[PDB]
Amino acid sequence: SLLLTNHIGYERLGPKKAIIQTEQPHLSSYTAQLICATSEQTVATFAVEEQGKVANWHQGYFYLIDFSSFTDSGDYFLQVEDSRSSTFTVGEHILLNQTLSDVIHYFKSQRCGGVFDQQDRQVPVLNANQTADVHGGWYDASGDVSKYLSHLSYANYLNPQQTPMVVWNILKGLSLLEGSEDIAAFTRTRLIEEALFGADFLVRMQNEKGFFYMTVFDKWSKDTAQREICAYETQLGHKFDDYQAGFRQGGGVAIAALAAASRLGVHGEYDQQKYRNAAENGYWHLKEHNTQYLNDGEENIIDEYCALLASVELFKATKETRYLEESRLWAQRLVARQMSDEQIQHFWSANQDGSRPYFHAAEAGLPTIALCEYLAIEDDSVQTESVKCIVNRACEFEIKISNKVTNPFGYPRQYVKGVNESKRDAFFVAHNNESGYWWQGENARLGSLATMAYLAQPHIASQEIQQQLSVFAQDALNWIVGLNPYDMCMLDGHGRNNPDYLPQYGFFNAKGGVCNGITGGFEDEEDIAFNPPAQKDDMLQNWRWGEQWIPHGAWYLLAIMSQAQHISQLATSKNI
Amino acid sequence: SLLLTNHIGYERLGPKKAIIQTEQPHLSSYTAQLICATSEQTVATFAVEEQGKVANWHQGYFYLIDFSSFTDSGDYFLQVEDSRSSTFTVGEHILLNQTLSDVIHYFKSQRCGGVFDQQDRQVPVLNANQTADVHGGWYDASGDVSKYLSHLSYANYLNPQQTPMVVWNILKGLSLLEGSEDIAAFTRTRLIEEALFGADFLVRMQNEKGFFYMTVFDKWSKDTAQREICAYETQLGHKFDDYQAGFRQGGGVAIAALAAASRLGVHGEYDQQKYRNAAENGYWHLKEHNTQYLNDGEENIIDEYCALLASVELFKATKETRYLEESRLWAQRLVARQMSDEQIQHFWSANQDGSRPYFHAAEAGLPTIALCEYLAIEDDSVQTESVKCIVNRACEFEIKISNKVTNPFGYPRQYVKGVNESKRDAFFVAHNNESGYWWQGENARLGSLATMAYLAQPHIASQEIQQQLSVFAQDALNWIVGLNPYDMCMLDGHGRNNPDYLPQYGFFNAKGGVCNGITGGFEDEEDIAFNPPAQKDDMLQNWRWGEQWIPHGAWYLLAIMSQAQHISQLATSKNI
Repeated sequence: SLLLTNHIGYERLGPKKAIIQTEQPHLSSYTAQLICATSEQTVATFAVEEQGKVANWHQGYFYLIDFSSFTDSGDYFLQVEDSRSSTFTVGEHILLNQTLSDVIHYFKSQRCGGVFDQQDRQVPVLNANQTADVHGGWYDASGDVSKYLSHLSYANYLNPQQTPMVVWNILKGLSLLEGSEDIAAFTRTRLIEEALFGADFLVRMQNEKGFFYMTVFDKWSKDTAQREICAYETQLGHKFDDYQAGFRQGGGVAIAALAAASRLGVHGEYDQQKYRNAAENGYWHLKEHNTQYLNDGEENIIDEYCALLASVELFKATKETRYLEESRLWAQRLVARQMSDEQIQHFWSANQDGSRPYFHAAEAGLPTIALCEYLAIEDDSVQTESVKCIVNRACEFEIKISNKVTNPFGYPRQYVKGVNESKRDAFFVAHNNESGYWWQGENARLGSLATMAYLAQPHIASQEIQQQLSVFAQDALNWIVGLNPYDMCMLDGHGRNNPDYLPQYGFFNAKGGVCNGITGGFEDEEDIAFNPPAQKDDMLQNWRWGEQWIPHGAWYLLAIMSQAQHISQLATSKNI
Repeated sequence: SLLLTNHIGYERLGPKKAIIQTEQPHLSSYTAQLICATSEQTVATFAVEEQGKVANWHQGYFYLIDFSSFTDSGDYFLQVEDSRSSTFTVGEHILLNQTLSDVIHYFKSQRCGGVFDQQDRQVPVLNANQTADVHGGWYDASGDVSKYLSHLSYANYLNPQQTPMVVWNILKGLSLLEGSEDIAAFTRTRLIEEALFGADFLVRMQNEKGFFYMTVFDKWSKDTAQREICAYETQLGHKFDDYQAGFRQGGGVAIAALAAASRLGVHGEYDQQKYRNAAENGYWHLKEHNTQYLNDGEENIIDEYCALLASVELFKATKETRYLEESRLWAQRLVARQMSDEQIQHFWSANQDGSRPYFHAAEAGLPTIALCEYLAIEDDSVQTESVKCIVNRACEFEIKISNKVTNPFGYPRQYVKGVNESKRDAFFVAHNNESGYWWQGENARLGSLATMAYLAQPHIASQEIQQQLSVFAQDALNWIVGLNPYDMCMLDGHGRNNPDYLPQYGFFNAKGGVCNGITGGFEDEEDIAFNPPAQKDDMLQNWRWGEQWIPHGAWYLLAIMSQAQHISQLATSKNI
């Protein structure tokens, strides 16, 4: 019997949930006591609600305790009969205060250096008989010194935004807490530094033709001789020469990141003008050439939300009306990806007809964030309204697909499809997809969905739906930092049961970093897995759960800065 | 009632100690059970030995449990009647396996960057009407972005080896575990990278005249406008233009570090030849000019052990017999600092006559390490012997001064003297010294003493004294990672009760870093303190305990690599 909570803590004025997990079909007590950890006095009591089994999860029965109504600061634990939770804090900006600084140090620790960075001033561009200086940036994973704008391009619908997403997220977070006392001056300095570090690397990843390079890849060998600018395919990592980044292949966010970087009062190795020019050129190049870079030739949802971000940020920096038009273009095109069908109302589709739904292990909350970026730069009241409620429909879709089955954790559910299978709602991404191998923990996805939920809130009409989003987001954050079937905080250096990756080969997870996380089960996708016994030692498989990967950290970092902004915003409204 | 242990763990074949701390003058049970944490079965039982009060420490009564004889791997906790310890691991290379990687990431996270590093390519050299490019290196502390070879030069006997010590320690550790499978290949790569990063900075800190600059100082303002190459005095930080580093003022270790760096198969921004030349020139410059740079004019013990390191490393790299002569010179001069008196036999003296003993909050184990560096490069049997037993006498002095009063923790004790006070043995450094303000936690000192104890072991005759040193060293490591009156692991990100510095102003302690630590009490030096109530919020005082500082981490890192080498060495001897 486990009494699962957020290992770190809860917002004083926010949703507070705990889950009893046990094999008992019923309990002998249905009162929980919240006990002050210092004095050991019971400060409040709460009902325990039966939830039952979840899908085909092997952990047993789940019981909800809702302590949201408790609003006193301090350190506490929960207790029912058999079981006791670990000690959590209740207070303002708790995940911000406790965890942001360690995530920054995480990024700084993961910066490219030494024999890798030196080689990266002289990297072979595959089948081009030349060399590029692409030093800087971060290593991608705890087991990968390669540097990515994206990958999995050959699968078409899987493209994760990587290095530029890190840069965008920090800049976005910076702008959300700009002028607030939520973070300190030196924290701002440090975040600016980390953003500019990646910004300079994006500059270097741009060819003179205008396109950005997709990957600096080493075939996971850590051998500097094997570092080549390329694209790659399958799990075996066959290198090919289609290294030009499409909008969906890192290209779009690269533009957005550089554009956002250009608005700052200070700069990196390159100046604001250089960031701006690299952005503009990258954009119009892709306007011209995008479809030649995309493996299937067809632009999808990913192309559209990335391009939206690009064009929005470009408008903010240049103030040129043609970028507002580009934004209008990309918005309306993205809006058209929202479709209904037999099973679901108002989902996101990957392709044109809805035959393949959008589900993304890294950035599933990006469609709505991109649309909300547009709605902030759009000027007249009447133009916005067709998007304003497509936002509302998307938000409500997340909530409803997550309420469609038994879901005590509030794990954000999704509409998935395998190759040669029919569409289904699920907790986790489909294992049999267009990659032929690729699926992993979804901590970045959850960070993006939490971010989405916080950032869509000004554009939501109903106060009812707003507070459902506050629950939705907290649920996603709770999962990442311990409130999950595995009682595992996935942020390294905080809470407990931190997973390592492969320490026996010197691939250690780094303090402040977030690993992949929990998946659908390996044999049964309705089951749940984290290093399951049969795959745990299989080195071809064990990267899916325990390995860190920069999107996770970046998305978590944006999520907590988004959260902090939303919390500040509520307390601001309360005074007037 | 607390049952204090090492928060992380113990070597399977090593000293295993626990301490009950309570206000009870006697117990009701004097058997401890060691209980397997997984099964909760008692695996062995042990006697509890009364130790009593310690000095004037306010924590009460201490009881020893010695479980050294238990030699089975796994996770365990201790229990006696009232109290239960937290869960620790027993196994091979435990502090190495668990903590090294996080300390490296600590150093990488603390590298100079952004607005500070950019300014550091154009730093004002005080009263010199010019500018230096001294970019690179690490920030000194969690509340200080300044970069130091040393400081406190005006006090003469207090000079800590800082940035070059970091570089030396990593290189030393690298060489200790070279050819062993104790660390992984990628860990070696990462350590080499971190060493070379500081090596390049040392090159840049050398003037064309030959001397190294002492400090890049900002008056603790974090304002880049105030960054000036200088030296400084008092707590108020008055900047003066005596920035040339004497042997004792960072100069000597800088030479040693660069010399050691020059032996590596790979290099940083500068090559092996450039490291070597910078070392040679720095040395002979100080041979010529040292006494003009030292505030009092007189060379002391610190000058001699630093110079010894310099000349030894120079001999190893160049193979020139004149450096063996310099080593012989510095050795014999250092040996002469070992003096007896009324109170103590065979202490280390700071000045010539013994009127001021050597006690160092940062590097007290350096005299013996330096001598042991000499004994490894010296060729004929007869030359070494006068030093060989001066080593033995120094080791035995540490042990005996630490046994002179009640000392359950095995905290390394020292011979101290205040200004206008007579000499005394103590646990902690004297508060009223030649600085007029400066004293702090001694975690680096303990790391160096542990290192000393491990590295002096081949040069110790008696097997009896060797195993006392194994106890001595482990005692020092145990203190740093939780076995202390405060139940506080001082390595951030590990064990529990990690202290922060000043998070409300954005001065956060970083994962993988070691803070200052525990001191003598503020009003009573026979008492003990860590953020005591009266000074805790005093911002002029609270830096002494909770602030991180790079020597601590570097010395801890060398200590655990030294430990790992010693452990490997024992298991190697057992087969033959």
